[PDB]
Amino acid sequence: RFRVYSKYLFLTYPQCTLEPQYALDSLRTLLNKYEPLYIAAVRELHEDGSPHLHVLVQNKLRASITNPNALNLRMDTSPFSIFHPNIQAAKDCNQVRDFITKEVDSDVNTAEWGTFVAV
DNA sequence: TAATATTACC
Ligand SMILES: [Mn+2]
Ligand SMILES: [Mn+2]
Ligand SMILES: [Mn+2]
Ligand SMILES: [Mn+2]
Repeated sequence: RFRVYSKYLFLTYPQCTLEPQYALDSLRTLLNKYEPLYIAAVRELHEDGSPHLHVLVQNKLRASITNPNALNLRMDTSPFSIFHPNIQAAKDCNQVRDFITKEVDSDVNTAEWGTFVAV
């Protein structure tokens, strides 16, 4: 059993090179039932570590995630890997956003959509 | 928490 019920989600996809814009657009539709209001997606590359993606999602309605694989994403080129995330309820949207945007290596590895919600 | 995995607010 896996359950998280929150308007605010913090996702981390380890060992994942997905372009942030395409991950964002895909999570917008997977979460469309909860009316996403803001999403930030960041692809983190750094010389001595594994590449990964973080996503912050702020929804209008409380998301009900009861399947741990509900936000899995598949890349559209060989080897067609499936990326499974760590899913969490965000304790502090401002701290999550600061953490993931301060880690990034360049502004080209960040994607944003919507208006940031002052929680 | 599962289920990716060393990556995941603090
Ligand atoms: Mn990171
Ligand atoms: Mn586990
Ligand atoms: Mn493992
Ligand atoms: Mn952890």
